[PDB]
Order: sequence, then C-alpha cells, then structure tokens
Amino acid sequence: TKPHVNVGTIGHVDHGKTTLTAAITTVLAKTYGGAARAFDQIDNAPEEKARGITINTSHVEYDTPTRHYAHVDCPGHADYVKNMITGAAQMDGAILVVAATDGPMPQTREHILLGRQVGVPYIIVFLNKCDMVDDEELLELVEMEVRELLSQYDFPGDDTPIVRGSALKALEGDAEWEAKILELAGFLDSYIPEPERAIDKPFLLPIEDVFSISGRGTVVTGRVERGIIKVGEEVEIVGIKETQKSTCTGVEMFRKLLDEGRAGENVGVLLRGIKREEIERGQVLAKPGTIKPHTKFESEVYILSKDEGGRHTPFFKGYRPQFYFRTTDVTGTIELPEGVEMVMPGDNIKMVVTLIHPIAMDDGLRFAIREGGRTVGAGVVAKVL
Ligand SMILES: Nc1nc2c(ncn2[C@@H]2O[C@H](COP(=O)(O)OP(=O)(O)O)[C@@H](O)[C@H]2O)c(=O)[nH]1
Ligand SMILES: CCCn1nnnc1NC(=O)c1cccc(Cl)c1
Ligand SMILES: [Mg+2]
Repeated sequence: TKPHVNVGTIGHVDHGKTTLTAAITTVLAKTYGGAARAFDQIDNAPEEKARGITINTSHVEYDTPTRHYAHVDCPGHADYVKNMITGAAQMDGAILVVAATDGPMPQTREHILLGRQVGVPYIIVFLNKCDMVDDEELLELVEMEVRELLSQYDFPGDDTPIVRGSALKALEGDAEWEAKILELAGFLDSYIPEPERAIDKPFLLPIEDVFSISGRGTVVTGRVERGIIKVGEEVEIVGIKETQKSTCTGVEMFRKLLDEGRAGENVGVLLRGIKREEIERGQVLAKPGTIKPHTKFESEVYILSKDEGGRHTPFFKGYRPQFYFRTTDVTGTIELPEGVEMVMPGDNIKMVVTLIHPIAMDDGLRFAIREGGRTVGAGVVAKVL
C-alpha cells in the first residue's frame, strides 16, 4: 500500500528518545490515524536475540499520510552499538535527539560516528526539552554545535533539519508542542527520500546451489535479492575468483520455465558457457559492472560476550577467523586500530579485514565472524578498500 521506512531514535541517555517515540505514535495517531503507545510500554524494552546476540529493543510503528514507519528505540548505549551493527532492520534514517539543556554529549557523538560507520544514510535532529529553555540564543548555539558535530562525521550539518520541540509537553497534550512533533514527521516524510524497492535495484542473486541439468547445462540456484534477471540478459559471476561473464539462457521455478526471475523469488538461472567447476561457494550473479569483488575492507564489528555464547579469551593481531558473507565462510586476517593490542568478549571495534579470497561487496554489507561454525562476532563493512 505505502512505502515502508526504517527509522529510530538515537542520542545520549536521558535526552528523551523514549518520550519522543511515545509522542510520535500518540500525536500521529490522533492527527492521521494509528495506535498511540505510552512511554512506559516503549521504555520497558523487551530483550530480543538473533544468533546469540542479546539486545534490549523496542519496536513501534506509526503512519504519516504517505508513509508507514518501523521505528526502533533502545534503553542503553550498549544496545544501540549492538542494534546498529547487528540488528534486524537497517535504518533508512535516524532521529538524533539532543536535549537543549545539556547539548551534545559523548553518546551523541558515538551514535553519529556509528551511524556513519554502519551506513545510516540520513539524520534528522529533534532538539528536545525546549520547554526548559526560554533564551532563544542558547537554542541557536546548541543547534550550531550539533551541525558542527554532524559535519565532523561527513553528514551535511548545515542542511540537516533541526526541530525545536518538547517530547514531554507534546505527549501531555499541549497543541503548540504537538505541532512540533508534526513538523518532525514532515521532515521524516520530506528529507528521507522514498526507499528504492528491491525490484528497482540492479540484479543480484547469491548462489546457494549448483547443478548440471541434462541437456541444458549449469544451473545456479538462490533467492533473487534485488532486481530482475530476464532470459537473454548478460550477467557477471563475482567473488572468490576473477569475475566471469555469461548469458542467462533460462529461469526455472520448480518445474515452470519463466522468461524472468524477480526479487524475492527462489529460482534457478541457466548460464551459457559455464561449467559446474567454475562456480564456487560465496559467489553472486550480478547485473554486469554493478558490484565489484574486494578482499580488504574497514568494518565496525561487535564481538559476542561469554554469555552470548562467544569466546572466553581475547584475540590479538594474528587472529584469522571465518568471515561469513551471505552463504559461506571466508578466512581473513585483521588489523587493529592504533593503541589496541587486544579485543575482549563484548567489545566493539573498528577493524580492517583482509580476506584470502575476494567477495562481492558494497559498503553496508553485513557479516558474521565464526570459529569452526559457531558465531563469535558480527559486523558491517564501513568502507571497501
Ligand atoms: N522538560 C522536559 N523533560 C523531558 C522531555 N522529554 C523527556 N523528558 C524527561 O527526561 C527524562 C528522560 O527521558 P527519556 O525519554 O527516558 O530519555 P531517553 O533516556 O533518551 O529514553 C524523563 O524524566 C522525561 O520525562 C521534554 O521535552 N521536556
Ligand atoms: C566460541 C568458539 C570460539 N571459542 N570458544 N572458546 N574459545 C574459543 N576460541 C579459542 O579458544 C582460540 C583458540 C586458539 C587460538 C585462538 Cl586466537 C582462540
Ligand atoms: Mg530510553
């Protein structure tokens, strides 16, 4: 029906993220329709687990006239680290809450940095607790600080919408402040562009399996992540070895022959001129020249704690774990940031990885870190090298 957008509140503890979330649901419900949620519901964050990693996360939903929002909110800075690196949803945009009284604080900076590292494309600022501040000059100063901070991490500080509001007053029914929640909603609508639907993006299919079908040749199977592959189209085979070219000479689903395969569908793609031996675990079919193989990259990683089922001991420079991208492990070596000799269970670090075989990747690609099958960490490619 409507574009689905992933958003969430970020910023320092006690600046009013949870209150703002409650106020957004409430104000949009009574204006546009929906179900209002209350501070104490959202504040009481349920614990969720995905492959060992425990995160206290609250999920709410709200609607504007044109868009539907899945909105994430977390109690602790520890959860934001985990959620941003390894969480289910990747954010299309974040709302940075900064309390007008305090101004920018350490976690304000950390979340902006993390935002950049994990590829959070857009940030909008809600300048909160403006009911506690009457001197307009001070609001301007706090705003300028935030704009500066955002620019430091390559966000367009000068151009980022900043809304002067009060989450509490708006949650309590003050129409004058509820108007500011609506201004924020407008910026979500207007400033975060409509998310590209997978079908519209360049074709990509991670290869899960391979067969030689009698009287046709080599078929590669998987789910179409993005785009459309049609019979006759050229495709590249990227990863593990030098990229290969071929033509799609068929798309099968179960027993039905199709002229194309679309994002979301599990299909078998027949490849002209390609042997079964020329297909390796970890490769993707891609629209020619739309995704490149890389061996070395910069990453933000979270290392599982003892409790989460991770390592007991810490690792050092000479650590060579399995890096799980899409379908398969690939061994790699690491380089740690200056003045770091060690990494403990539960730490998160910037980490430069060098893979032994290349993998098709762009910035934003998620991965797990494994030791003989068992997940010991998780991460996201921050910059390809
Ligand atoms: N005066 C005022 N207080 C607020 C506002 N928003 C939140 N608070 C208060 O700040 C405290 C922390 O808010 P909370 O939403 O829990 O912050 P979080 O730690 O970022 O989730 C609570 O006592 C709120 O009532 C506001 O706009 N004005
Ligand atoms: C949870 C699975 C990994 N795991 N779990 N418990 N310990 C480990 N890893 C190691 O012991 C280890 C052994 C030799 C060298 C190094 Cl660098 C690390
Ligand atoms: Mg909170």
